[PDB]
Amino acid sequence: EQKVVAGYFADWQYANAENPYTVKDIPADKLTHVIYAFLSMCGPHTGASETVQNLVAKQCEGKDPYTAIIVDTEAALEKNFGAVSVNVPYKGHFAQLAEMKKQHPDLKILPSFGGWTMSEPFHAMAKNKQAMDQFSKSAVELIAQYDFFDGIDLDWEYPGGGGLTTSPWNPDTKLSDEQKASEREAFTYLVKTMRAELDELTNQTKREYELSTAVGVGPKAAGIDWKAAEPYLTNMFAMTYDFLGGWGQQTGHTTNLHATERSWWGMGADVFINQMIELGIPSEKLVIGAAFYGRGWQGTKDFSGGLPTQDLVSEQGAQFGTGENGYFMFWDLVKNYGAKQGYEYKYDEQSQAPYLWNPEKKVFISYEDQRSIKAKANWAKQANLGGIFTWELSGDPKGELVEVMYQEMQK
Repeated sequence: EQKVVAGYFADWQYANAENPYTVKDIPADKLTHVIYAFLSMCGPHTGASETVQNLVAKQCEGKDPYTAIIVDTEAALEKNFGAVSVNVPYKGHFAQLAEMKKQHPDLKILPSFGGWTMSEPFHAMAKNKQAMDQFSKSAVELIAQYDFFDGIDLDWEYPGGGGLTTSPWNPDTKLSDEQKASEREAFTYLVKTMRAELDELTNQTKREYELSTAVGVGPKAAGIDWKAAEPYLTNMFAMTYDFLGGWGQQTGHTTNLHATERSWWGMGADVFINQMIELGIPSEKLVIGAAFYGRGWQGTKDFSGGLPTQDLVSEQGAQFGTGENGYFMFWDLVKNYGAKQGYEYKYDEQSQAPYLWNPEKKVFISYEDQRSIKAKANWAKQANLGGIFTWELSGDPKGELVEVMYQEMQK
């Protein structure tokens, strides 16, 4: 009767000049799961950066189409993050993950395949049963070789479109009804086949392996036949964030626990979780999403510091941020977007969500803190969910937000 407390680890953040974060910074004693982001497959990545396309090209020399691959092998296998006690033929993050598994044997560690920029190849793989067979077999062989891993996480964004190369708001990337139907059935086949390959591994090693997936909110969830797919799956990581952002003038909560009459389009984590349950995802498998960042706008109109409303708009997304514009890691908000910098902290009790208003500058920031995380964890318990997870760990290097997740979720 222990709940999930999972944290996403981005493989690229060690090279962030302002906020280097590595495996040795993970608060491993306070998590049940670490999810390593991201791996991929030998398939098209035309929508990704040129860097990524070349990395995919290097790993896939010699390999069958749709073979499961490590993409950033420098980060995963070569970078020396320090000596470790385990004797492994590689360095990188993976040597550190092996050491972390040694020192924390009850922790589970999963690789995540896909993510925003590397979902594209799934749409190609899905056209062909043999391609799906190759991905499944090779993904399992990959974790058999890197045997600190405890299963596979899928982050295909998304069957039926709504992703980077599959937007429904552009005629020539919007998917047909026929492709939608095709991908619906492929998702089921994929999870069935992966589950069978993991079962074979179990018969050899006598260990248990998990197979899990990210689930998009609203329509992004409905491209999947959950009644057919759920029996093969361990957890569904509900992506209950990025509800609003710098891509639109619509200003408000990014990751609010509760919908209210003041929500844009009736949005809230609760409403989206309840829809997922209605679609056939058992509540006990679902894991509610928390964010260790926020999003912000400038030139907020018709606003004086009150509660955020269902009509609130700004001139545009903030032309500033922690890295690229419009998003703010939690540590950056604490340090630079506080009282001393002209920002008043405010808490929306009905929504259970914090925000920051700077009345002089007219800047509005929505984010996530100790209080909203505690509220999410408590609501997850009351709603009979599996647990809580965070995107992403490096947003709070103090490990305090994870502390709240763990304490509240396991009480």
